[PDB]
Amino acid sequence: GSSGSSGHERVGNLNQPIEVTALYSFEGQQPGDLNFQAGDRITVISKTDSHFDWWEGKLRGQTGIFPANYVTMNSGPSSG
Repeated sequence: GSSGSSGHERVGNLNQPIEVTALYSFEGQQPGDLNFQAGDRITVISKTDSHFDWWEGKLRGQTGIFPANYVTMNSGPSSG
């Protein structure tokens, strides 16, 4: 419960996370990674402006890092 030194004071405004669909299955070799399967939607909480990099999302009430190349950005009608 009790905390020491923590906060969210950093550049970048995130009013809401992003939703991505795992294009392929993945198995986090480390405990800090994330475990998902082709189709499982991952809640992107902290990602970068690069597709060739690992992002941080949330799945099945979990959190970990994973390659963005294993997911895709799915959004509704941009014009409609």
